[PDB]
Amino acid sequence: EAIKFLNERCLKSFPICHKFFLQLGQIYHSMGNIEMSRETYLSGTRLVPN
Repeated sequence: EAIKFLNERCLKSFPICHKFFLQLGQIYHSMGNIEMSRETYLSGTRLVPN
């Protein structure tokens, strides 16, 4: 759970990278919350198509 905040903050600011999104998704999967993970993935796609 302590990851998420950092991801929300630091990834958003400077890097804006795909790997981060993937990591987040993985984390979500690990702790159930599938819908949330899906949403995150979608967001990532929207932001970084390639």
